[PDB]
Amino acid sequence: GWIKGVLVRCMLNIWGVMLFIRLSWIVGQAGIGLSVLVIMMATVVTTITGLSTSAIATNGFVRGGGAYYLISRSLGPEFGGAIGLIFAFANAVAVAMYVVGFAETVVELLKEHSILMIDEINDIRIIGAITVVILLGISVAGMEWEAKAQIVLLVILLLAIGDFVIGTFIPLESKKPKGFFGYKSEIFNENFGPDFREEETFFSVFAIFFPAATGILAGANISGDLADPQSAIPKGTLLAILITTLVYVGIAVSVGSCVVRDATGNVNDTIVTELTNCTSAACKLNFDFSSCESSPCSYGLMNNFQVMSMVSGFTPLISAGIFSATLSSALASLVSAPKIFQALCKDNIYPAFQMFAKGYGKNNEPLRGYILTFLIALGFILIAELNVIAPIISNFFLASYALINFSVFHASLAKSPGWRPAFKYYNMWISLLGAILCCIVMFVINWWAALLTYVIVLGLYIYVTYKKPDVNWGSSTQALTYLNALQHSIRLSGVEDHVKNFRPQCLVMTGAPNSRPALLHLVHDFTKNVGLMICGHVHMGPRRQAMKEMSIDQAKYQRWLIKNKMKAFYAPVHADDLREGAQYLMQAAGLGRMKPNTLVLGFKKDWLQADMRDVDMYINLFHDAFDIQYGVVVIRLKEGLKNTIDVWWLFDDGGLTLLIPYLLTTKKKWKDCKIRVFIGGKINRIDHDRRAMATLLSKFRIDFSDIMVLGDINTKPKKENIIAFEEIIEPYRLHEDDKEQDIADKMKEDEPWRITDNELELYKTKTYRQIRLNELLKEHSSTANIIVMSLPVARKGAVSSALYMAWLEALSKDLPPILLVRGNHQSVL
Amino acid sequence: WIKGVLVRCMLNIWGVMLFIRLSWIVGQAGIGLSVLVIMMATVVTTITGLSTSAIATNGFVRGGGAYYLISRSLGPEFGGAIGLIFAFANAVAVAMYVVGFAETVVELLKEHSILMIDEINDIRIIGAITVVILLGISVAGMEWEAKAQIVLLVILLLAIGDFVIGTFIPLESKKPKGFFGYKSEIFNENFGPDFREEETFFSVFAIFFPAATGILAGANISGDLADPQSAIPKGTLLAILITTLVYVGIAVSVGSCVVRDATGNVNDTIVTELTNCTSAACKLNFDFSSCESSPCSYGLMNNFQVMSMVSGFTPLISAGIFSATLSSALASLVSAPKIFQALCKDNIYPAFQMFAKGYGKNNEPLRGYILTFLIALGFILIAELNVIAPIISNFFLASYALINFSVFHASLAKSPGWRPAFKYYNMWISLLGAILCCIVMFVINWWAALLTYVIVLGLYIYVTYKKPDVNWGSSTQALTYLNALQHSIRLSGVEDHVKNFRPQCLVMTGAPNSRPALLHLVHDFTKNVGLMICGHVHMGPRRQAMKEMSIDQAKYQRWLIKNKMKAFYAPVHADDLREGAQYLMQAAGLGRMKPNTLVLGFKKDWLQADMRDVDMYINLFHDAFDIQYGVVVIRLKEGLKNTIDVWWLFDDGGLTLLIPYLLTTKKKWKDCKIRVFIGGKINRIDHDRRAMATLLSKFRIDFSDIMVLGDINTKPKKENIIAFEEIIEPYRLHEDDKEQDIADKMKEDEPWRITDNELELYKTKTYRQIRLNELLKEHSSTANIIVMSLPVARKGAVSSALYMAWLEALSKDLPPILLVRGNHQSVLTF
Ligand SMILES: NS(=O)(=O)c1cc(C(=O)O)c(NCc2ccco2)cc1Cl
Ligand SMILES: NS(=O)(=O)c1cc(C(=O)O)c(NCc2ccco2)cc1Cl
Repeated sequence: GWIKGVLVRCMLNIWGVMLFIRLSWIVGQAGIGLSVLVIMMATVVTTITGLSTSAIATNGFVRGGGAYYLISRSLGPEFGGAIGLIFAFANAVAVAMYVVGFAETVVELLKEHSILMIDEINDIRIIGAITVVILLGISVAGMEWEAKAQIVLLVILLLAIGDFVIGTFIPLESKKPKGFFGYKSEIFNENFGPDFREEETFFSVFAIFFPAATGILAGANISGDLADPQSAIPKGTLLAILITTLVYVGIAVSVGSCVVRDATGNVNDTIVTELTNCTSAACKLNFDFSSCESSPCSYGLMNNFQVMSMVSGFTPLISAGIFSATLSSALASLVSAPKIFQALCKDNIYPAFQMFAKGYGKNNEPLRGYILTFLIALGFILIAELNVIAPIISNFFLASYALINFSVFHASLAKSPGWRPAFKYYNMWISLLGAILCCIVMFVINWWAALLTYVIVLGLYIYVTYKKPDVNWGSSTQALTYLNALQHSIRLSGVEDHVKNFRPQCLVMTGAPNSRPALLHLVHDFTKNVGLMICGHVHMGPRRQAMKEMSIDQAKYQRWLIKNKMKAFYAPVHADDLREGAQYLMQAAGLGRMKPNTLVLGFKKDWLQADMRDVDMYINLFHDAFDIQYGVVVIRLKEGLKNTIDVWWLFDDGGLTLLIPYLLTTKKKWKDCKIRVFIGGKINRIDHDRRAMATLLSKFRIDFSDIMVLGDINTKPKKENIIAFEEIIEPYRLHEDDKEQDIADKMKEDEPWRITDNELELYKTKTYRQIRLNELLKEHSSTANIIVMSLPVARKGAVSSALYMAWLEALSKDLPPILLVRGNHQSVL
Repeated sequence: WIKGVLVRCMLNIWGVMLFIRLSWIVGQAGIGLSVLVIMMATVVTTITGLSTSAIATNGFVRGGGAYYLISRSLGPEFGGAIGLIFAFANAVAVAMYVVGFAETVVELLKEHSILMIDEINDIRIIGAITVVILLGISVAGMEWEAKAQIVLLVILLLAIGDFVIGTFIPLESKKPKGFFGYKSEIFNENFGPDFREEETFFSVFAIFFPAATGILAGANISGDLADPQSAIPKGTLLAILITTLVYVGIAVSVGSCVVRDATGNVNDTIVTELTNCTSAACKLNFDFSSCESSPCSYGLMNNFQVMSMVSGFTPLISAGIFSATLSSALASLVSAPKIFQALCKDNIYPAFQMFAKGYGKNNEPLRGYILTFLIALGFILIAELNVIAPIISNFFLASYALINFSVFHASLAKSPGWRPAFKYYNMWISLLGAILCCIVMFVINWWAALLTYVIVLGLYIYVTYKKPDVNWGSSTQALTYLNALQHSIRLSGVEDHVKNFRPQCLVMTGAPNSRPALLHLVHDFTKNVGLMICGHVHMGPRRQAMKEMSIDQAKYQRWLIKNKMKAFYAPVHADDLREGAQYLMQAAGLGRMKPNTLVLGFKKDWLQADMRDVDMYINLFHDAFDIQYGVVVIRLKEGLKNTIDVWWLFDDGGLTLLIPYLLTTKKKWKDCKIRVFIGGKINRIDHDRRAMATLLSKFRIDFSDIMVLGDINTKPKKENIIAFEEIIEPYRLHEDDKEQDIADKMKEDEPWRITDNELELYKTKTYRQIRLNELLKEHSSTANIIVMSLPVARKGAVSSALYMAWLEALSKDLPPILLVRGNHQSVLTF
């Protein structure tokens, strides 16, 4: 069955080098009891990882054939990328262990057949060379043949285990010079002793052993897609762990009972009565032990690593059994690691490794990953000591396992996704303790490599927390990000005080985001990572086809706006005219705390050639903005496209107009600019005004250059400027005094935005003032980047729309990019 | 200014070990190794000081306290962790310095005639007495600290100057001990390391570290200066510099006077003749007897207070020792409990809220005092200062590494509240310092470092989710606020295409406090799959609208936070209900987080209600349909086996099925047992059965049963029909029964009247909408939630009264009933 397929592949993954190659040395180095405790602790850590993989696998939705795919969809890329990289590296380097064990077994065979190879130590590497160069071909070719031969090759392992357990119980005379005795309880008593260690310790042998009981993840998740892969696989993996554990415990007990720790291949040593001091622990026979305290026995349990091969019955078959085991485990590792690495490369988490996504094979099967794994595997083959290779393999596998356990616990604690484990056996604390014990056992063994590994993990944490990925949650798992944003906004709704932070938000009413790009850039400069600005577009069109064009325009403008990286959300509405859409955006747009409070408008430079009722619409838009207590911002900027950023604070307004330049300075674009504040005041009072204004300026900490308090206000500008203003308002001046009263009343009633004569004499001083400030701006702030000035206003209906726009024309007439502002009454800080 | 922080750092750093253990350190590690230890500890301290200066510069000019400075700069997590670790570290540092005082006193008593007990017990008793006297003084001692600090620094500098003068002054009587006049050969001999008693370089570094610690108290103890932003760095770092200089200005100097092995007796004096002199001692006059064989009385290895012996007129250096010990004791003992009280105040850790209260002449945490004094007096149990030091060294290293890594995390993550505003600061350098601190901790007392790592990991795990989800505790909203901002871009920047349909509903109920049952029920299936926007329209004068508008917003936000709903209360002002609903449905939401369906609690008791209200209510349905929203209504009874009856009768895009599926995936409705009713005429049952089965398999409902009814579209019982006719009787326009003129001017009098022609036209529709009521009554008498496809009609074709009466008849007297209709776009989208 499919569960039988997962179980057979997990049997194949777990049963590698240490089924027979090294387990003799472990059982002889510490003892039967200590070895069994090693098996138990390795089973504990492996089963904690199995529970974590069950928890991630049993998520509601199932997709993807890769292990990295499942770990990345189930939990965010923050841990997913690190787990993928670490496990890919570990699985790539496990090939080294498996093939070097293969080569050592071949060497053991060839020592008896061939008298001596030219370079025995390097013979392991020269054999590993042919093994890897043929294993790459086996991995890239005949995948279906390998899948069909899975069962055939694992039958070899089952036959080998049966062979050895058949051999161990029965006594035999064929292996008489060597250490072969059958289940003698004296052997158990004399081998249970922990005090067998030679240059190695308990945790060292645990570290060397650990590769045997690891690899469950590759069996579970490399397949990814099969019959019922979401729920039924984890039960197969837990049963896999149980079966492998029982096999290892039983085989360890049998080996410890059978073989003596030190056996010399000699016919002698058979003493009729050696009850005196019983130099041999098996004092009854003593066939094979003598003078091995001085000259150690060659064929002993701890001395001979492959004693189980020769001492078991029908020894030719067992060698082929290990051969199949190691080649199978190596090929599984060599096919599993590169695909994980390619999945990680396809994810844009690590652009430095982006070049590895090649897919040279027609049916995927990446080749560059194979080449990289080839290189690293051979480089690790360059070590001929398996007892030395094992600590690194255990190091990286333990790193990956601890990272998996901690990531699963993190998902359980911080519930951002739909992280609902369907396996009741999972518990967050159990996985946490598993991760802690994994980290501790990591520290204990080969501490320097452990510290290097923690440094690497912390470096990946740095790299991910800075460069955030955009592949997986961007496609088919945007729900994770949606829940992220929703939970963060709900958290935001928790805050209860608003007085501390004014925190400007800019609802920008540009016609379209692509239109007036300079305006968008400028407004984004002083509102970026300090507040959200919303590009509001009041769409015009028929009702029937409204929503479709809404959607298409929203998509197009959002793509354009993210291309020219902005922090803006395109919010379109439908309304009969601009004012209604503005009302919609002002009163309803925004959620909880992220609600716009300042209304940004581009100056209507084409008001002269446009219908005034739309300009009247514009001024009514200003007045509606003031009613809801918004801060009005107007930008006039020459669309046809380094010293200072001048400020012209005149009226108290609010704290917003002095706040705008500050945020401009910190963006590194206006960093090399100096704020030259201008504030009006009395001629007798500049010094007092200078100190009084410097107090507030220091409070705003905008590091003012100076405060050129001036008294040129309330002055007739000149003959020509008033002439120009008269020319500006001439097409709309209403000559009631010159014309008949009846016709003047008719013109007023049919059309109300005329500038009545009384309006001119009522507001003559205001017009003089506005022209005065215009000419002062021309004289002083001509060579400045971004002028800031308090926005002139008037009571609703007290001033006609035409004259109000005339004032805004006069003030911002010939200046560089200017930024008129009038905030609300409340102070910003 | 300078005197505010430079003096405090001078008097803090130069604690007890400079005056006793530094000479022993030079004994264990050679002059080169001693200087290497000095520079390494100085690098740690300088990196910590630079990080502290960056913290001070960031955020704002002034803060309530160092705890609050760190809290503003980063937030609750790192600030609370640093505060707790540093408070514990100062609590045990009090123990260190008082043990130093105790050992000096007991050594003096050894010099003195009488002895009370053996050495370890004398330390215990005298240290306890001094700790309780320090209790008496320290509880109220802020008035004289400003005057006392300068005098104590003067005394300490007098002691240091006395040592310097005594270094160049030899004397023949004291020459048997390690007392010589700046001889070069002894300096050469002392250059080489001599590590004895199984003491090693990093172990000596471990003991030494607390001597070069205490800079953080420069800003922690008090600000209150003319320029707190500028005064804190320029002092503290400066202090560190001279500290190291004085340390090295002592270190090599020590090696210039004192021999590594000496004995007091003058008898063992070599005769001036050609002798072997393996040791440099008999170079001058003194053979000794190779004191490595037998433990000698003095010689920088057995007389710790050797610096007291060298300086002429040793009472002054002894008094300097007293001054340094007491000064560092007061500094740390005032620093720690204030931090602990601040941690209680910020409410990051609810388990310790009982310790916030304080009282006295000025409110101070006497509880925090008593607990720190108790635990410190517990730590006095170990009377060996060499044993004491490594634990405090580990805590200081943990605190400094945590501070440096906190600065790095603020700088790297582009923290919204972070701004370096410092001339010479590099986040990479802070990382390097913190990392080296981590390895150094792991090197010394590996189990203790493991314990600290476990504690900090547990605190991090506690403060990641358990605290913030309920209440993070920080008073600076910005560090949260701005964060959410970018996440919204993360939601808007992702191209969702069309495969991102989720239930995002706004519940158009004016008063959230009223009708909480509907809010809880809709939040039940909107808890973790979408946003709930309890929109609220307000009608009133524009003059006072805004103020009361915000008042209502705040009050109802408090109410929704008091209960457990994940809902944003976004209210608007409008002329009437329809305009406000239009405002919400057109502009509410930002990015892709926009409402998609319009929950409307049924207008129960509409009988007494005016007809204009009902007209606007039905026009809300029509507007929602026009603007491509899903309409869901609910008739929960306001008084507020197990099965949820889903009557999928009209293909609405799967919403009618999706909603109960969301209900099931929750704790409350785990026992759901959905029963799916379908409508179909007489035909093969298998067609409908398998079609509905595969449709449910698509959306993963996992039906308990699928059942089909053929009794729809049949004539209902006569009593029910006449009951409905009497229901619609007050609004019925019997135009046929009455005269034509009356009906006419009544119709142009009120457009909502229902002509009998409407009843004739939709007689079969009313028959369906009442027969379905009878069927759901007899079949589904008991049911948790009855989710039913919502009837629809042409806009304006039927008078709103008749449409609303249809909706009322379909839910006449029922358990929780939930009518649903959606846009035909959620085709297996979820
Ligand atoms: N600043 S303006 O008067 O020239 C202006 C101008 C426009 C504009 O029409 O471009 C605009 N958008 C409304 C719109 C209609 C159709 C598409 O967008 C808003 C404004 Cl404030
Ligand atoms: N769900 S409902 O039709 O019965 C309804 C019910 C209410 C309601 O709570 O009365 C409501 N609030 C309007 C309001 C008036 C004053 C303040 O808010 C709106 C609606 Cl749509």
